[PDB]
Amino acid sequence: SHDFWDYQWDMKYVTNNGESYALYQPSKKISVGIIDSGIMEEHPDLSNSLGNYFKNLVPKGGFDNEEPDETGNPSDIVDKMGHGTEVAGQITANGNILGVAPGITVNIYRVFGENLSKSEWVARAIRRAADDGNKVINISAGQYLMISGSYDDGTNDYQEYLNYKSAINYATAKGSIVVAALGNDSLNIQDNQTMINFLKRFRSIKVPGKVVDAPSVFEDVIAVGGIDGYGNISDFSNIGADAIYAPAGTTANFKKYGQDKFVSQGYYLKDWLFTTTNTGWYQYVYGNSFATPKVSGALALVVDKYGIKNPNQLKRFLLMNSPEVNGNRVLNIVDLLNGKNKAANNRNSRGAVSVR
Repeated sequence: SHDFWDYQWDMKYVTNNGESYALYQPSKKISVGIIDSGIMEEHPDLSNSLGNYFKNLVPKGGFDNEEPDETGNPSDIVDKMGHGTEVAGQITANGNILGVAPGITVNIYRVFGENLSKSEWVARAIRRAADDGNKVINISAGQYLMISGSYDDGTNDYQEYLNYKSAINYATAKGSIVVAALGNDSLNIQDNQTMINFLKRFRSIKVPGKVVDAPSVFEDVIAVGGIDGYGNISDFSNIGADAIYAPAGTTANFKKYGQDKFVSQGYYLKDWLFTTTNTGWYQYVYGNSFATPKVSGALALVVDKYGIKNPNQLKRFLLMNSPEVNGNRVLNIVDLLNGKNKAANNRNSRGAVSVR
């Protein structure tokens, strides 16, 4: 039935080795809107999960006209990268691998072509996903914004921040919750000097100001970081005191041993996670982009099971029913379902949204 379940250490971790699946089966009324690189609709583990709502938000020419292949056709949600298909599998795969919520409806909002994205596109996608009735919206992508102080040009990134804020407020008004990946840069988001030092590698800063990891920073958003198979924060994961963590894997052994040994000695089997990709088959991946959908799918199960209509109530419920490992709240779907407690230009250039 599920040939590759045994490879899914990360799914076993959050489901109590499959226990959660038997506890609840979602209706067709709930969906997750996936704001990402699109999807391979014909993937055998995913095709039966596809909902009826979708939109391509990538403009003609893609990221600042570097992508002549991007047409701007609003119906073109094909995944050219793999990332969106990999994220989707974590939510809803129902076949050779299992997502957290197998077969739950997913609707697809494409904001990447083959490289980078823009907050303008992501904000439009958030609004569209909310308008289409997706009560949970997954954003496995982000960017750092310096929202005070100034770059050499005298400005900062506050306008982009405000544009996200408006979109998120709108989603909230519509009754949707947004779940977003923390970055994979090993940054404690509360340590501003360290974030400034990071930005100085990629930007020209004149007067340092407050740096945020957006859109995960917003109070109403559920920020998701990564743990490895030991339950420790992933080496690559940013750290947020108000985040929840779920399995994202680790690059610690890759970095120590190098690619040849990483592969030949099988480190990837436990260090990286096995998911659906746009070949029609599978790939090992890592990153907070793959923790985020575990939380999104779990939240969608809760929304459906308990008929939770208030997103404010929903976040409170999640945090109260997520156990602590080493001082960090981690996703546990059995606990959540049981609900014991009732409620040069670069990837980090200004304006560049990147996958996590």
